[PDB]
Amino acid sequence: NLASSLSVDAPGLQNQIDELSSFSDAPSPSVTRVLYTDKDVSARRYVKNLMALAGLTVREDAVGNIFGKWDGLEPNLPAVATGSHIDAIPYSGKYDGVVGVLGAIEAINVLKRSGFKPKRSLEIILFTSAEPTRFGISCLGSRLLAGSKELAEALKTTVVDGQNVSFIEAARSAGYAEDKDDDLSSVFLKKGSYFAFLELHIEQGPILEDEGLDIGVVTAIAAPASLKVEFEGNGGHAGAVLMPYRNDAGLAAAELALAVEKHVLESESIDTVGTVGILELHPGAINSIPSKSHLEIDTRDIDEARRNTVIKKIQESANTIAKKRKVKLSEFKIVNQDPPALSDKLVIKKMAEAATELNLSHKMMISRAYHDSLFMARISPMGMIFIPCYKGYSHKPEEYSSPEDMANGVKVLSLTLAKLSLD
Amino acid sequence: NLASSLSVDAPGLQNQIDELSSFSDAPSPSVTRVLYTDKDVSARRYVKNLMALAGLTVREDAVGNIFGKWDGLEPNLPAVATGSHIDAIPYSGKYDGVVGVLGAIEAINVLKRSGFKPKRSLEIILFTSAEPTRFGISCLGSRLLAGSKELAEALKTTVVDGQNVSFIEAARSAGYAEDKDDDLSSVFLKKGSYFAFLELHIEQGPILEDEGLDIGVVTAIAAPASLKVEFEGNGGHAGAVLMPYRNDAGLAAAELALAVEKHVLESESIDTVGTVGILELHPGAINSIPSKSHLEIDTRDIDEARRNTVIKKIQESANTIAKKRKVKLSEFKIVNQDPPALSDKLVIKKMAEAATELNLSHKMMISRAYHDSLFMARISPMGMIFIPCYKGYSHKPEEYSSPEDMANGVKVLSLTLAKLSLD
Ligand SMILES: NC(=O)N[C@@H](O)C(=O)O
Ligand SMILES: NC(=O)N[C@@H](O)C(=O)O
Ligand SMILES: [Mn+2]
Ligand SMILES: [Mn+2]
Ligand SMILES: [Mn+2]
Ligand SMILES: [Mn+2]
Repeated sequence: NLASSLSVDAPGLQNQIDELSSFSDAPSPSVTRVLYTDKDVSARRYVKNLMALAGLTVREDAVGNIFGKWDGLEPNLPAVATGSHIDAIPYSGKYDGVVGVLGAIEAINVLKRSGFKPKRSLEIILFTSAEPTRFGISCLGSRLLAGSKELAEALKTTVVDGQNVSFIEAARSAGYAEDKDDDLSSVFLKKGSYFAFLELHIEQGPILEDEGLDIGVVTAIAAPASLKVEFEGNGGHAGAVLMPYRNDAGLAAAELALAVEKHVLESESIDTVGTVGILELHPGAINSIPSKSHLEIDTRDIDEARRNTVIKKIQESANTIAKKRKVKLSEFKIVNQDPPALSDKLVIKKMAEAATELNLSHKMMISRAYHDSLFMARISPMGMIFIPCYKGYSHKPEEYSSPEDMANGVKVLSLTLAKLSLD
Repeated sequence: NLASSLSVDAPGLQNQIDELSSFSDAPSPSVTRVLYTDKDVSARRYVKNLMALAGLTVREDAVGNIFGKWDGLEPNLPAVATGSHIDAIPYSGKYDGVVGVLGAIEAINVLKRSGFKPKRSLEIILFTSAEPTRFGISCLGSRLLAGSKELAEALKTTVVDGQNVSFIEAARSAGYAEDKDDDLSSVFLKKGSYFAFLELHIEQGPILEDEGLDIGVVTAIAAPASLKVEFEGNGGHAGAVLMPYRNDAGLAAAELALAVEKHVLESESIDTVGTVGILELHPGAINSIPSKSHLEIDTRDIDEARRNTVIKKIQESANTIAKKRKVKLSEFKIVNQDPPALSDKLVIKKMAEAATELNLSHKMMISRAYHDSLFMARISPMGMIFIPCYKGYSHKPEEYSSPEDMANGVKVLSLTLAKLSLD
């Protein structure tokens, strides 16, 4: 039967993971690969070549989402889609996102070796970017596929990176958005245009490893939000301005960072998280009192309302701190505040069947990280396959998933794609 | 007499201040000009051109201290020296340092127009750098002039900037330190090689302005120190690492910054200051928990012992915070910890006499900022002339001293140089 015939080239997949990690602005073992940069362009070509070698028909949309299709026996039907991203935040690992892209191509190669003949077409999606590094916008590609008019409008009119390079200029530099007359609405997919969407991904947590399980069947994705905060003071000479006359924007930021921690812990749930991953002082000189501070805050919960309470408290603390410190709260912006998504019940059932037929132990579990799957769920039934990762590490170079774990995930992906294709 | 004949080109001096401010990595009205960068080189050339126009013998030492001498009638005597710096910390003003360099050149021209005949030679010094911006080392030039073997060794062996450019490579890109067999001891001046050293400088405080006085005669310089601190944690994924398992280096840094403020305030003296001017997070991504944080701390007091107590407490707090946060205190480095200095009493005498002869009001006062004068005081009798500045502002673009105030400082400098030269 099909399950018993599935064979992955595990060392070969690992070789591709290692090769792709070479396209990086950080020295190995770290990876940095930001949307539309030269390293991103080289990684795209590498992946598109693999898609072509796998016999896929390759196309790209206006923002550089890349699609590789294996035409089915009934090609007019909504296809079964799978994929992930290949961008990497500064000094991160080689497996986040990449496993679900290279592993999806390997799943196609695995199904072909087994002589599987899809009824519904299978389509692999390389999402143009999932990480918010360049423009502050996470899942830029999938948010657009899911039809966000507000994002399309923003990308055309206002969005720039930290070097004031516009989204359009950056996209065009990479070979995309070459139609001046496109409001980017051309990227939008109709609801139901895919029968289902699957994403293979490392767990980014220690659960599967700690429990000794092979596969996680994802049931939902937690609700993510991000905030940008700026404080402004008078600054001046660190040696000469006596303490009673100061309004130190850096100390306001320090206090807000600690308040973020406090409000997260106030939720009384271990599922609530909040982080200050960016805190910048201006002018940023040892002997200059900071006159501006900038914080970027990530906060999430499986419960949307509980997360929103944290956000409201953070805003209250930012105002209280500004008044006490005598600084201006010059910016408090909610960059995104998104709902959680539920995986489709029939997709979950097929994934769990797949794991069982492959003799792979599994559990149903929630994803704490967000993924392109979060937005694809607005377009079609969605599910995710988690594989174990070492100590749960992710977003750091110690991130690791074994060749066998990756192959197990690929086999589950192949078998779930096959079940959905032959609905 | 000499005093009544002194005449400054006030608008011309202002014009040169404005021109020099154009050599900047920050857009007007802010100035950024860092040691050995292209902007620094351009500004050095501008000043050397002015020195040559004033008829001075111009020479440079191995690190780029620039000397401009007017030969006296008795040239073998130790010369009377004056000068300042022209480097500028990020987003600062146009007057800090620059007034005492361009004003020193104007003082020579003032004396020449009056037909002054020096006995002792007069020498203007453009110190290669006073600001710690590039290498974390303040007064790099004058520390070397004052014979710091420890500094000379570090500069040749370990010192690099934040882009990992070595001191030697940076120096060489600007045309300095080209001799491979110089251990930089060639820069050292013998004690007593100058008869005296004077620095004209904006007050960087509101005292002269608030009291309606023309000139500050500086009697002492406060004791400066700086610390470099790093915390190390595990970092990881901002969404997936639950709060109980974190060791957030960013929150360690936040807590240490607030502790700095606390320990400064505990001194019970208004003369004590401390600042966290630099606080950086690594990797510095919104969705990555900081695994490293870096603080640069400035702390000073007129009383050295009180200053040292703040430092000891800051180090105790850093260890306590590291243990509580479960992070590693991976670096705690006292970059410098320098004693205060006293101005020479006969230099003070001549300066106060000069101000009175020019019908200028004056008061005795302390410098809270540090200056090259702090280290020149190790080589020779030292003094400083303060001029008033708007609202006391410094290290920001609102920094301002009027053409008349600068001219007053120049005349006091001219007359004080003349008294010292003829002594
Ligand atoms: N899968 C994943 O790590 N997405 C992240 O970029 C995130 O912050 O959730
Ligand atoms: N004069 C002066 O401002 N020196 C400064 O750079 C300082 O921090 O003291
Ligand atoms: Mn990620
Ligand atoms: Mn990912
Ligand atoms: Mn300064
Ligand atoms: Mn200065």
